[PDB]
Amino acid sequence: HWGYGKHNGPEHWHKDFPIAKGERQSPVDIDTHTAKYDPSLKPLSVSYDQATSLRILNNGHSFQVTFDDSQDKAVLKGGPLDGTYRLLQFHFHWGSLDGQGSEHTVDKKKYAAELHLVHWNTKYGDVGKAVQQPDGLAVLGIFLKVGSAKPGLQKVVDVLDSIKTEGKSADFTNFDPRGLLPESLDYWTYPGSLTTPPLAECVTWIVLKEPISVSSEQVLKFRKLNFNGEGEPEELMVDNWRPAQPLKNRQIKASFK
Ligand SMILES: C[C@@]12CCC[C@H]1[C@@H]1CC=C3C[C@@H](OS(N)(=O)=O)CC[C@]3(C)[C@H]1CC2
Ligand SMILES: [Zn+2]
Repeated sequence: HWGYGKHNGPEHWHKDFPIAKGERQSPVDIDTHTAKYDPSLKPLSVSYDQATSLRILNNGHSFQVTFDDSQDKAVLKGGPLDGTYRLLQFHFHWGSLDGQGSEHTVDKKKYAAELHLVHWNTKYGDVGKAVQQPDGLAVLGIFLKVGSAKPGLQKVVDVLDSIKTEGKSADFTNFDPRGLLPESLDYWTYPGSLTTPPLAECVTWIVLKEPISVSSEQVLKFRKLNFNGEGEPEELMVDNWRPAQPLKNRQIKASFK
């Protein structure tokens, strides 16, 4: 029922998911001058060498690449985190045009897209239990700007024609998510939420300062995806981003000066 349209979009979500108006909702605007450098924050540890991608899926709100999370093969640790978080999936948010698409903003700047790598805390055993905990999930967010192509993204772009409509999936083995990361792991962090229903307040957000560049041809392929199923009136999967929510009583911390 929920989506990104006039009648079912973000301004409507609170009716089915009242936590939409909660105290720690995501995304937020990152005010770079107000974020506090925290010299106590550790470097982020990203261990993706043994990642096992399984499937690529059009879920009617995004596309996602799913990983084997039945063992500690692709894990996030350190940074603001206590313990070990397993990579479950990555997905994107993007715009109809390059001047919007990101969920987080930086001094009100919107990027063309935002990559989310979703991880869950192994101490809760499964992602369904982790989403019920305030420290259940860690989402690594990476901004996309349009310029030079990202070679590590092309394997993803080239299969999107095979998952055009909602629920369509394909084999997507041997994909290396290290090819989507920028040089720097400098980050901002704050306590927040899932940015789609059920909007659970279970996420430690880690948003990298350095964007990756993708080409216009790569993001154009995102914009050919459809929100609709098969045989239903064609609606381009574009503008699948929630806007910035109130920061309320939260501090954004920077890992860098
Ligand atoms: C399947 C599930 C119930 C148990 C685990 C839940 C997952 C956990 C994480 C996310 C990531 C979120 O996107 S975002 N933008 O916040 O990273 C979209 C929603 C989704 C897929 C939940 C949907 C409902
Ligand atoms: Zn997301």
